[PDB]
Amino acid sequence: GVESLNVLLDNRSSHYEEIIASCHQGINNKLTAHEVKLQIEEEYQVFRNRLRKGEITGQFLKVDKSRLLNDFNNLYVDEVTATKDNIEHLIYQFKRASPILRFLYANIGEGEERHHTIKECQMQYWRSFLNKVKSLRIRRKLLLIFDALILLASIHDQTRHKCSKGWLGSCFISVNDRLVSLESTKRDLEKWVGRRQQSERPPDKNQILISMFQKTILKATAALKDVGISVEHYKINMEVICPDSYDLILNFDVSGVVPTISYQRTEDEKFPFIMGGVELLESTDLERLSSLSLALVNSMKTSSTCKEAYCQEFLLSGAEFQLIYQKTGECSKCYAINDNRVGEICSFYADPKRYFPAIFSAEVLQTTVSTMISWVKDCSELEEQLCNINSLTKMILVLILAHPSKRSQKLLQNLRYFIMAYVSDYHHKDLIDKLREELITDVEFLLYRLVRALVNLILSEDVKSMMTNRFKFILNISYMCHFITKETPDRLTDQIKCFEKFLEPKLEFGHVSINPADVATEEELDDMVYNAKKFLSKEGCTSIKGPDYKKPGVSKRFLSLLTSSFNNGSLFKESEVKREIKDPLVTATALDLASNKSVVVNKYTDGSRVLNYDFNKLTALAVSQLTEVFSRKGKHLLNKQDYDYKVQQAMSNLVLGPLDGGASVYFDQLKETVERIIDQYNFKFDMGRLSDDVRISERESNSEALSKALSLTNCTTAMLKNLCFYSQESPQSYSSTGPDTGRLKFSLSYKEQVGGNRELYIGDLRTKMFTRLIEDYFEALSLQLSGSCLNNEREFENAILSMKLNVSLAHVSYSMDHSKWGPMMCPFLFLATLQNLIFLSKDLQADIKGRDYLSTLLTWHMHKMVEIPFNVVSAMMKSFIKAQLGLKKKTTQSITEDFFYSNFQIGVVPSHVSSILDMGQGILHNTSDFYALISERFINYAISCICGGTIDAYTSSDDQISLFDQVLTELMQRDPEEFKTLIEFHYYMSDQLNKFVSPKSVIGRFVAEFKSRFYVWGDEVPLLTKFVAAALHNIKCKEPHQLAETIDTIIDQSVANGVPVHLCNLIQKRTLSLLQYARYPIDPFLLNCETDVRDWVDGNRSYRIMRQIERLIPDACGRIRSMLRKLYNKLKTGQLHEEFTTNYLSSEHLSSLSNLCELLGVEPPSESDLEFSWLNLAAHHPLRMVLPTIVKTIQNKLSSTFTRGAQKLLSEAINKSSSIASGFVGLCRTLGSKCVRGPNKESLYIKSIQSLISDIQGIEPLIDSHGVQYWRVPLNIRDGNEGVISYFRPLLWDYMCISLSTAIELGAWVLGEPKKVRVLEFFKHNPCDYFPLKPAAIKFLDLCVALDVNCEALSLVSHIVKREEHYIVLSSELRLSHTRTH
Ligand SMILES: [Mg+2]
Ligand SMILES: [Zn+2]
Repeated sequence: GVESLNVLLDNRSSHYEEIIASCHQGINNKLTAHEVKLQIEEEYQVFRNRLRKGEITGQFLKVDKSRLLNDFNNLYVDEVTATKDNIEHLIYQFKRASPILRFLYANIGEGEERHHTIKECQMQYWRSFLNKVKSLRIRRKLLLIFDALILLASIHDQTRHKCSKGWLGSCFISVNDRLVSLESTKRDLEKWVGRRQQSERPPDKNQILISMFQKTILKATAALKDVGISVEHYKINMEVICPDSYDLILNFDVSGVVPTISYQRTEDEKFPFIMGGVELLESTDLERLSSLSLALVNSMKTSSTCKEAYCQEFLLSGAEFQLIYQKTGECSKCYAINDNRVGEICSFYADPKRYFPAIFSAEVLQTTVSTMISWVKDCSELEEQLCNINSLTKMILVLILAHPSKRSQKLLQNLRYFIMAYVSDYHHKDLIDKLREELITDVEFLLYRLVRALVNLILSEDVKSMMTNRFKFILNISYMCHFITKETPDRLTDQIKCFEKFLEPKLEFGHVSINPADVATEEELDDMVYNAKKFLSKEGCTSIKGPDYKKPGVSKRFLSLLTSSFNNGSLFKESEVKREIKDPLVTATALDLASNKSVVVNKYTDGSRVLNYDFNKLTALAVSQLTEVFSRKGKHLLNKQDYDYKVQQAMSNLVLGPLDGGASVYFDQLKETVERIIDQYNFKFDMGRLSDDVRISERESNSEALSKALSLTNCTTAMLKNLCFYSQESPQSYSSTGPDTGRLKFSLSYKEQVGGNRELYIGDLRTKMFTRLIEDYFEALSLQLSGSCLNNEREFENAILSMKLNVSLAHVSYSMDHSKWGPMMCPFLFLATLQNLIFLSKDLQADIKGRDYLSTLLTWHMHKMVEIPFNVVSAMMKSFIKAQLGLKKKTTQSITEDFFYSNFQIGVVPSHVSSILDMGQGILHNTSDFYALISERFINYAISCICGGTIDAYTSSDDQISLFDQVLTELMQRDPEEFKTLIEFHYYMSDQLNKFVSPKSVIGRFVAEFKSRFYVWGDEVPLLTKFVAAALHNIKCKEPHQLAETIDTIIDQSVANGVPVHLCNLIQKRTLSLLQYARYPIDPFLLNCETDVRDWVDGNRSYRIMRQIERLIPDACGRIRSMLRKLYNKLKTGQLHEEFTTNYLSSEHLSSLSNLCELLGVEPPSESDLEFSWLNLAAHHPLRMVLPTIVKTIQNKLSSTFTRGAQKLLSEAINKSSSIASGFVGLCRTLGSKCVRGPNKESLYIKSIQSLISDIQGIEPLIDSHGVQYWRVPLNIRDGNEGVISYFRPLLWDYMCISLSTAIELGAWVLGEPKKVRVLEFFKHNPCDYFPLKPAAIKFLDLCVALDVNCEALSLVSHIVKREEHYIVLSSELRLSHTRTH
């Protein structure tokens, strides 16, 4: 599917050949393998001679540790002036930085009063009951009758044991976590009952209240009994309605501290309690932080619904505090902390999200800090000052967790580059200027001081004993950056930076074409030709001035040298000379485009498509938005006599209509546009219509776009060609710019990355099909050769082996990195390189045809159009319109803003941007990889033919590791002035080919780093912090059986790198505790929290559940565990194979199990062993997460090769249907609403099933220590009551079938005997030692296929369609493991 372009009518008259002539004029790609050496030698000679005198700059220095340390110490001396800070002062001032940090260390607490808090009175029960009633459907009447009952309950329960919990001053929380007063409600009730009494005018003032209360109670009970849930299980005392109720309310008195939140800075400088009394050694502050973070996260449940107040209670070591806020939704707001004994402890302005990683993780952090400290305790010279390290690490962790910012991420992230350059031999001089950020708040400077004090302590100039544990310590500290987030604080603020990045390098080159208009103008062609000519006019090392680094452009001489060298077979190894280069022209599916991405749809008002924005509508929208944002803010904080208010009021009086020494002309001419707009169509028109009209290219999802495109064809195959060249809407002829359907179009977006933010170009569908052809072509042609690791898997292992071998012999390594790889490449370079290669085959015609098709495709991509986001245009228009008659801000005028202004004050406004110096970021990956491979091979060959050494390369897109040989390493130690100039020539000659080296490169003899894989001599570097941070906040709003396997895979992957097993057990326990908060009945299938090391390296997922089940009921699986051995012995040989498949697989379960046990001459299981059962919800239909799967997956994988099957799959995917904390809130809310499917048709609850089980007095629950519920039921109740026993499932049958399947899928050591060995002696061990290990590696196939459908609790075949190769584990964790005989 490469030569299908011959179906269209060619039209390539005049524009096409000029570019070819420009790119093929002076490229002498015919040199031999003997002339290039002369040019290379002469270039080397002239470069060295010019460098010796000093007309060229080096950009490479020799490492000196003292200067590096001093420069790091003196890195921020403009606001933080100091020389050395004492640890005691840092500790003293750390506990008093911010209210959040001051609250976690105060001396708070109270005896028996805190013991009463372990009890719940008759006040919260009524609150929960009324919340449940209000959840269903049954207006001030309801609120009054609902918040009076809880008041009555509190009054009743305040005269029995003298306790008042759930109060604040004179306020009480009633229904929606609200805060309501006392007197106002009393008088409202009095007036409402007075109106009732007036309407009734024998009845008394105490009878109407009880009558209405009982009228509501019966309706509530009927409503709860209608669905199927009981009412008497809530434990509510109905006697709270006293006979004398009306007079009870009106004679109540109470006294307390009146609460009030603050909004300024000077109101939080008064602290009631002691400012600090907690030591860092214990884990007291972590529990408080966890509770506060949970309270903050829970603050998003509130719906829309004096004025308002919302509250959330939380306990702390007996005490009870309340977090109060005054605005709903999910965004930045004001929070205050209150108590009932004092008032307004503190107040802050935190954000509800970005607070997930600390919810129930209070012992994982302590353990990881302990295991990080345990890495350096064996240093003789670092014995005295050991507690300071622990304290500093604790402060760093607590500070990063308590104040999640974005500029604190870039500070801990850059320490890795410094520590990599510390143990190296050479480094770029522009390295210090790269480790510098812009800090604003007073907290980040404290973090910088803390990390500086820690680095100056760990890396002093008098300790050289280990020199390996400190490296791991610093590198793992630098990886705490992953603990915060990967989201973005704002949206508009981070959308202008991307546009400025996109437009910055394209303006200096002086080539910015704004509006192509889809019919190219003569000036556009002339400018494109001139820029193409200019792009190939780079000179260097042979001129009057010399080279000019860091500029876009390519030299003709080096391009000719590269092409000639490639065409002579001089860049090939000894294995490629045994064959001939193949052309993939003659040697795919379209459903791939249905992936989980986005797409853009066009819009036509006529035969043509709109491409330009309107001017008057944009002005009207800008004025409307300014008035909208003004109406509230400028009405309060603007002086009436001020000019700004006087002019903004006039501006507001232009659209709504409910001293001019400034811009009189502008204000006089702006009236007409608004008047015409309002005449042409509480505003005076429709905002929605205007917003829809101004938008030109709305977005749309991916699946339905493909479905609607496919639903108008007549081909019975799902191929790429059938959707593009054959349709009712297909191009007829194609021209120089593009097909008659129009030129290509893209749109801009940003990714979500830790640190910076990458670009993203998202195109339409036609471009999506067009790109894949070139993508696949270049991918195959690069796969022909060896050297690329972008998609390969084995060469990555080969590179790892090479790195290990190089490090083992102390050879020199070079870790590289290229900058601006995306926004400064060009498709013209690819076209010019393609037009000079010789894919030698004995067929000229096919080569010419393929080259022509590739050339025209590259030309099509050369004339692409790029869209400008709507929000950026709106913001720029607001800035222009406001700062033309007003004087509001006018602070900074960036060079990227005058570009909008100059075009604004000419008439039409910018719509698109087109140019030549931009390559699609993440679009043409394979072409760039292939070019990089060729260029690196040529550079290595040149360096080889200059000096007497050889160099390797493992380039992958933009990354590189280079491994020098022995000769270069020996040369580096005896002639530094030669090695340095060789490096200089390498840098210059790499720059000459449009490849720029970043200042973060390393030339080291101690560590190698390729794709974030550090290697040293002997030891290994486990990124424990990265894995822990990734595993912490990695849950979504899925069904609770997919999260278990999602976390299990992550833990299995992380175990194989060096993480101990106790951390994994704690993480799994935290996950189970998080699930328990949602009140989900745990089954013995989710997770196992007692795994040893053999359960991760030898056993698979199915073995851990087997081990967990083997512990719940012992002495009952032993009988089965020998019948299974006999069955395996008689089945592997081929004895029976008949009745087990049909007479024992599809029948009654218990009877068949007993018969199977009896048949093999083995004692049948005891009668009191089949009584064990477990509850399995959704045993009939799957749960409703939104408000046989094996055969269906096989169908979706095979029948989707045609049109109808693919369409059905797309329809089902469409009919399937923000944050991480929002996902948790959604999971908590959804799991508990209905989440139940009935037998025939209905929706039920979870509480109803529990009530039904509690009703029958024959079922007994059993709980494990961590908590896994499993039931015991008698055989006599096996049937007769089938209403609820349907959901239960037996235990021994599933255990047997899963054990048999696991024995089939692995060896036979599983059915041995578990004899946990622990009689081994003791040893003072070291936490730094590792041992590589390997895994434990027809009728059986269809046997497993048939067995898969019966025991439907897991999906074993799902895990098949990766498998880890080697496992690296400690030595002390490898001994104490279970052992089993064959
Ligand atoms: Mg790298
Ligand atoms: Zn009480």
